Amino acid sequence: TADLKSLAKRIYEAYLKNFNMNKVKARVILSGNPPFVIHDMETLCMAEKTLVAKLVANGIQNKEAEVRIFHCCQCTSVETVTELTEFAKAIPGFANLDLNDQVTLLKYGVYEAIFAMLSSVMNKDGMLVAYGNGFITREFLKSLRKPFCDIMEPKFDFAMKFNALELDDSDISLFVAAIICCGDRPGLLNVGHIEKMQEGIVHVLRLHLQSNHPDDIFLFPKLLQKMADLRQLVTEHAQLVQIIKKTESDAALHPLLQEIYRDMY
Amino acid sequence: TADLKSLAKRIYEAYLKNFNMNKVKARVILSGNPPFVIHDMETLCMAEKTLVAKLVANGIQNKEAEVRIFHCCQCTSVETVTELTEFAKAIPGFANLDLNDQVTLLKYGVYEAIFAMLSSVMNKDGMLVAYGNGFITREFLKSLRKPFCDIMEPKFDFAMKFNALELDDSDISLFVAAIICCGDRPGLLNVGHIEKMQEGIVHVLRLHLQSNHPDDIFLFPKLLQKMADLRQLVTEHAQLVQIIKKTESDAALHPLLQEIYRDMY
Ligand SMILES: CCCCOc1ccc(C[C@H](CC)C(=O)O)cc1CNC(=O)c1ccc2ccc3cccc4ccc1c2c34
Ligand SMILES: CCCCOc1ccc(C[C@H](CC)C(=O)O)cc1CNC(=O)c1ccc2ccc3cccc4ccc1c2c34
Repeated sequence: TADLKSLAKRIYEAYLKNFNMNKVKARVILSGNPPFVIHDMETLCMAEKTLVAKLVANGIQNKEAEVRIFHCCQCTSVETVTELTEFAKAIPGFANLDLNDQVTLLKYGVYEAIFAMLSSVMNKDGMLVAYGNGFITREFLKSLRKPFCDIMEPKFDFAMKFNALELDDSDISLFVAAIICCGDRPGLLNVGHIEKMQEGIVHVLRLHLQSNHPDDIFLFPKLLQKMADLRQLVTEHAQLVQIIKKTESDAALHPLLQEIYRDMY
Repeated sequence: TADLKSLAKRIYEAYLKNFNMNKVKARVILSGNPPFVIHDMETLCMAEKTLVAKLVANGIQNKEAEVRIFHCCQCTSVETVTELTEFAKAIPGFANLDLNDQVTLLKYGVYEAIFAMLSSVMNKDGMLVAYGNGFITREFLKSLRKPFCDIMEPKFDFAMKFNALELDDSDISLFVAAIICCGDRPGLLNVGHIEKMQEGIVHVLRLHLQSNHPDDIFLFPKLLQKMADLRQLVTEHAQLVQIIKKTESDAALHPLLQEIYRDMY
């Protein structure tokens, strides 16, 4: 349909406008101001002095390396929350929802969207960081002391299988919109209107995958499963973050993310 | 360092001296000879009769409205090229470069600088024009016939995110200097000296952002990404201008801008 093709294009354009990183851009960088490679402690500290200088400008009062990394991770999440919040306005019906339902959908959806989109900047060896200006190796992240090395590998495991689906940005934009439109989120006021909004987005996603990936007749049910996998990945991630919060006094959690996690799992 | 703080101040002062519009001045006007508002064809024609009278003094031989606007756009670029060329003399090492390298750096840099600086006079509803004496609405520019309505919106999209960084003129001056000092421009003779000049400016920019924006530890990598975004914005802009040149006989391109675009993309 013209209105359904147009809806898919509108969501794709809103994704291209509101997220600083997209998959085409990420793959250009990942192929080879080129990205500084962080693969050990020396190169981590070098990258920090150039890319987050204030974070390491405190001398002997600088935090432990793992805590500095954790802080950088949190800051990226706060930025993506801002991007996701503006993107959601392109979803038909989202801006017509009650303000409290908009909050609830974004609360439960943002981390599922975050890890879906982080797949775009990950390969089997590492990931882009710092607005495309660093590449940090998967092995270096595994080398961090517990519990910080435990954040990383489950997301790589998810991303490698997600990337094997060979989605492009036109697919991922609709997938992220579908994540945001989940009517079964706890605490929703107008569940019925949200289910209809969801049905509309999922309908556009199904038709789009049919046109864009004629070679994979299971791609839509596969992505439905990936949405469930992401919900579980986020539940587990929240649990690990709570361990870090309780056992690592220096790993302070940003207030916006504290509110997202609050009463989640 | 005293010499690095002084370098940042020197570039800021050169920016204040050489560009007719700056962000403080622009925000004063944009808040409210006040700016005449161009929001439709009637008010466009009124503004033209006062601000560019010769352009509409030909009666039935006047060009189409979209072509007149395109001509005004080009004239602003020619003026900014003059301003940028004098500004570049404040960059340490630029005036010591070979004349041909100075030309090459300005050739590839001016339109990236132009769209970075135009952000200062843009808000979500429109932009200042005509030396602060007009404000033209974003919706009116979208209303122009194709292909002229296609020039405008990508620059607003860039500017809204660029302006959300809340840079001031002391930041933007160093950013524009960094744009001009790109050592990877095609055809450079003394790449090594240019990379050292670039390193010096980028070093001053990094330290300045650290001092001036202690609240945003990612601001430097964000601006590195904006430089890449601007390069792509300019590539796309050159392509659209070439379409207009081929398909619109009345939209003659000024010879100086023709030389800038020649062998660019
Ligand atoms: C898991 C596999 C991806 C690893 O990444 C994540 C992990 C978790 C989350 C969710 C967070 C967890 C606290 C949240 O619960 O909210 C987010 C990310 C994104 N992490 C990053 O983008 C990132 C990483 C490591 C770094 C190391 C050195 C660096 C130097 C300078 C700038 C950097 C910017 C971004 C840097 C970075 C930087
Ligand atoms: C894109 C969003 C900004 C729109 O603007 C641009 C677009 C492109 C470029 C680059 C040009 C394209 C050909 C180049 O490739 O070189 C430059 C600009 C600046 N454009 C302007 O400053 C501007 C606009 C529209 C107008 C409408 C009516 C007017 C009446 C009287 C005086 C005016 C002065 C300046 C007027 C004006 C005037």
